[PDB]
Amino acid sequence: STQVSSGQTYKITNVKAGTVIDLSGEDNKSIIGYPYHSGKNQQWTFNWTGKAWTLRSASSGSYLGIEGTPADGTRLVAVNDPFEWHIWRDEANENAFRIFVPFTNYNLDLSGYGDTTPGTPVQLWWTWEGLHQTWTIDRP
Ligand SMILES: OC[C@H]1O[C@@H](O)[C@H](O)[C@@H](O)[C@H]1O
Repeated sequence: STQVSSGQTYKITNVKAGTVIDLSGEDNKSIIGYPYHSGKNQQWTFNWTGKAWTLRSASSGSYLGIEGTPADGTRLVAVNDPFEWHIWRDEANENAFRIFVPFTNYNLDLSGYGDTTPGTPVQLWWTWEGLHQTWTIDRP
């Protein structure tokens, strides 16, 4: 297994689609599912703040975050300030994780029920059993 460790850098792979969380090279802002090609924009440095994880783009130094109120369909975006996440192991595949906005029922969701199309947005969605809401955190 791969330990998630503060100060280490990982790729984050959708269990259903097999694409990774990718900071779009089109705008350096939008967070999308894209096939892994060892891009620095596909690599995220994890830091434990004492209470939560922050995920920093290896390419841009922006953090993985959101803007405005968590809801179904809230887009993930690059943000300037560290944004705190909580991770919980999944029930269907216990080597995988669900990644939540703290104190909410909203977790990362690869949109369109895990569409494999490159560029598919990564968003928040209310937690439910679909495997497109589950992610492995892997060595780059
Ligand atoms: O169109 C989006 C794509 O842009 C490319 O430049 C980048 O290498 C990919 O990882 C992906 O972000």
